[PDB]
Amino acid sequence: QQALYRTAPAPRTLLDVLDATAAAHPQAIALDTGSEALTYRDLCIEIERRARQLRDRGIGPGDRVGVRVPSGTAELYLSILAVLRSGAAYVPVDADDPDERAATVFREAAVCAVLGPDGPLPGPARPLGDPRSAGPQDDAWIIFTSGSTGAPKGVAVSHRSAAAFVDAEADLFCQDQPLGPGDRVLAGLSVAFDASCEEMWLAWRYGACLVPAPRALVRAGHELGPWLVERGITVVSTVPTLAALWPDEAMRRVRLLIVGGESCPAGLVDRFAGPGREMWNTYGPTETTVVACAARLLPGEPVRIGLPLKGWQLAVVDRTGQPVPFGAEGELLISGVGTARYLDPAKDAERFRPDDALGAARVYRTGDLVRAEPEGLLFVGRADDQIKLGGRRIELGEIDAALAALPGVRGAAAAVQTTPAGTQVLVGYVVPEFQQDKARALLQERLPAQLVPVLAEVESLPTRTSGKVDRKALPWPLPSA
Ligand SMILES: NCCCC[C@H](N)C(=O)OP(=O)(O)OC[C@H]1O[C@@H](n2cnc3c(N)ncnc32)[C@H](O)[C@@H]1O
Repeated sequence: QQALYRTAPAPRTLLDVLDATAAAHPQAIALDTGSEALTYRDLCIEIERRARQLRDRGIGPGDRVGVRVPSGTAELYLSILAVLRSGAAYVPVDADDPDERAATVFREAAVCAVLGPDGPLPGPARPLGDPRSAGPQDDAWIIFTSGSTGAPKGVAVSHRSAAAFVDAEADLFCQDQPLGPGDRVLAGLSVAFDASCEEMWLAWRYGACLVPAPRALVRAGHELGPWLVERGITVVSTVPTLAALWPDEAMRRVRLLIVGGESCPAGLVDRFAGPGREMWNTYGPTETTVVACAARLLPGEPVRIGLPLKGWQLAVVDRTGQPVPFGAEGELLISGVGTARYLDPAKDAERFRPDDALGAARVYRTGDLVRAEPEGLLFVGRADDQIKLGGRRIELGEIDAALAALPGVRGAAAAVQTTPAGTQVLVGYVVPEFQQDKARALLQERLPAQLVPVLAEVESLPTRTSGKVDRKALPWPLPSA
């Protein structure tokens, strides 16, 4: 019973966080889109004018309000804050997602309204008219996580959890030179993906300024670089597949780089970590509020996912459910202040259960394999529903890493594909900065024959709405184009 990581946090709401910042930094720039540039004082005024409209419709605690507003716009973030201010919880769907996914989420969340680009629209449910403002027990957001084999499911996160996450991160990044007025935070992640909550509060927890960018820009590295320099961005939170394809010097003047959501390739550390830039790995399921553990990424060190945030508790366990010893691998379990819940009672019953190991009623079973060391966890891969090639269980991450390690490759992803006749091919998709016949030879020296993937060059790797790699979207079968 050695792989247990424990921690000791003051409960409050996200409105408490914003209002404390606004009180301390009333004249600092909170939100900056070029067109509009709002001090914290004017941000609150604009928030209140929008929240008043929602209250007039009866929206308050207990209500769920959809948000479907284009990225990179002031109104997107003003609308989210307006919902929170009114005491309701917001339910974000990316504007560029399909209308079909949007209808599913809003129906499944039972929203009483959705904020569209030209004003409020109807929601399947009706507001409940509670006049109170939110307390820590009230939901702040409901974010859908795609899952692992089924359809995406709604995760409801309380203000207490969301605030605990934001306050936890205030003890983590840049302790030597804290975030504050003068820092300028990119907001480029989809609001449907809860890492965008990290973006938002990396500004609003400290009196720094949020600088939204449209999602398309974040996927276009040659255009993003000049834009970040122009905007004076100092803080970037992103996803490895996105950043992999960015121009190397697209992070100059960025002093805090955070990656999360999928495995951070060793090469990204080599590209960005060093004196004058804190680079951090962050790991966490939507089910335990954005981030559960983090590690500084430094050159010459293995990539770790790290140690728990203040309020999170981690256990690594065998099949038996008992904690493994240091050096061993096991499934990661998470409890503490960040554990959320599923909307669907049945889904909640199978993922949140008591576990004697951590001694808590609600423990989230992540389904992730990790290796436990006293200085931090190392991510391994799936603990269940593992990819099969033929009949053999394989870990894609090891193939991803071997492809990324090739000379002349900026980014790579593997996939087990099914041929039209119904057999299987392991394919390695590679974005060259590269000689194919010579890359294959290197793969043959480092991988068992059955794990040497068929190589395919591609100009970029497709991403999901969150920014993680979209393996289903990689080209297949392989054109000679
Ligand atoms: N900076 C904020 C980051 C927040 C990430 C977000 N909460 C999230 O990813 O949540 P989900 O979209 O629900 O899926 C979580 C699952 O993705 C994998 N994962 C997340 N971070 C990872 C990391 N740093 N390294 C390797 N794998 C990671 C895990 O399989 C994890 O179960």
